[PDB]
Amino acid sequence: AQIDLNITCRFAGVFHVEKNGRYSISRTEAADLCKAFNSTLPTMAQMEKALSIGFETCRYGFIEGHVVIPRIHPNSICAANNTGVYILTSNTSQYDTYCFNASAPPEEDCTSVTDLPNAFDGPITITIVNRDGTRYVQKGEYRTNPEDIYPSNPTDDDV
Repeated sequence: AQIDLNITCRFAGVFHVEKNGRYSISRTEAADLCKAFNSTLPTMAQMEKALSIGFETCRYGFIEGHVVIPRIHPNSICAANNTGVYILTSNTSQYDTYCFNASAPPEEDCTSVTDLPNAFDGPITITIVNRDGTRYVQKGEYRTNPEDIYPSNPTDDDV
């Protein structure tokens, strides 16, 4: 099995995770990783802290329970105009996700994660792509999506 990960980095102990979805990521896969590296849902506290420490993805990352965009600064330029917990407002699809991991404390760290020691063993290609700063590969289990590799029974309804 294999899976493509995508994280921004772990700032002040907060690392934004994604699952080869980039705007097309669901809570299932996302949340799975966010937890992969001992972390908790993107809370308002973990986000604000990492936001005041100089952290952002300029993208749509899942918050406590809704697609939001970081903007601790009134200098609207990343998202659009609104600052802080910038919720999406366009076509329906998906987005990214954040998660404050107890791993690294309140400090900026971009260390090659590729860890996610909060998962389980498995031939799953856990490759964590660092937004655009780096990309590490690993082998474990957390997404449990073997059908994405070697499908069993192909679906066929519509004629």
